[PDB]
Amino acid sequence: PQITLWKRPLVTIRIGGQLKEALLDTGADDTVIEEMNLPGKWKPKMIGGIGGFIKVRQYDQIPVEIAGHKAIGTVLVGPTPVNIIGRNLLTQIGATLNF
Amino acid sequence: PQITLWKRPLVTIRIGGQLKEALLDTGADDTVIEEMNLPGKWKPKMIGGIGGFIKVRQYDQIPVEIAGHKAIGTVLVGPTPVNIIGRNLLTQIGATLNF
Ligand SMILES: CCC(=O)N[C@H](C(=O)N[C@@H](Cc1ccc(O)cc1)[C@H](O)CN[C@H]1Cc2ccc(cc2)OCCCNC(=O)[C@H]([C@@H](C)CC)NC1=O)C(C)C
Repeated sequence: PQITLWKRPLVTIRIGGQLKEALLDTGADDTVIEEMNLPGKWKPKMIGGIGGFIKVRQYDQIPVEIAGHKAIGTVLVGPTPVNIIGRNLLTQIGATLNF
Repeated sequence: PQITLWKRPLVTIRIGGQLKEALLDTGADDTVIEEMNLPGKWKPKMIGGIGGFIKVRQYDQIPVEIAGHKAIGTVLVGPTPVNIIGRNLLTQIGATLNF
């Protein structure tokens, strides 16, 4: 899909067998998902953004379906205002910026 | 051009007669430039991201050239670790996400 940026690039994703809305964020190194139960072990981690640093749970090798496209990587779960798909998963689905 | 997301999508922009490196951010509603003495009237405002909110100065109709592409719009100036080109300006240069 070719997505324009007139509106926030929000798409539906499936993670942990559940559907969620997520922002395709090219300015994000990592993928940060709102607090939820994800099967598997997790390690505590700190990531920074605008405003500062927050504490997140780091889940590795998690399968995530982005608009029907598969990706398996690291997902950080924490207190985020919106579900964010970062470059770590965007590169897996072959996402590019064009202009 | 086509920009892959293997590394952060950093490009050269021209603002206030200066050349800066900025991040193409589809997850940003606004454009945020690192602290600089831009002339003109401004309006105080608060923008939020991952770790919280930061106070910034809102400058309207600021000319900003992005990778040789001309644009003009609202620019926020404040304590940011990196220059962020948001959707407000990305749409003007015809930028899209493709996968
Ligand atoms: C440092 C590693 C890194 O890349 N961190 C990421 C990050 O915050 N990236 C921001 C840019 C940045 C890069 C390197 C660095 O060292 C510090 C900051 C990027 O700007 C985040 N993109 C969005 C995400 C978001 C979207 C909506 C939100 C909150 C967050 O609430 C809606 C409210 C509206 N907020 C926004 O539109 C902001 C603008 C203002 C940021 C400039 N957007 C972002 O922060 C997080 C998301 C893993």
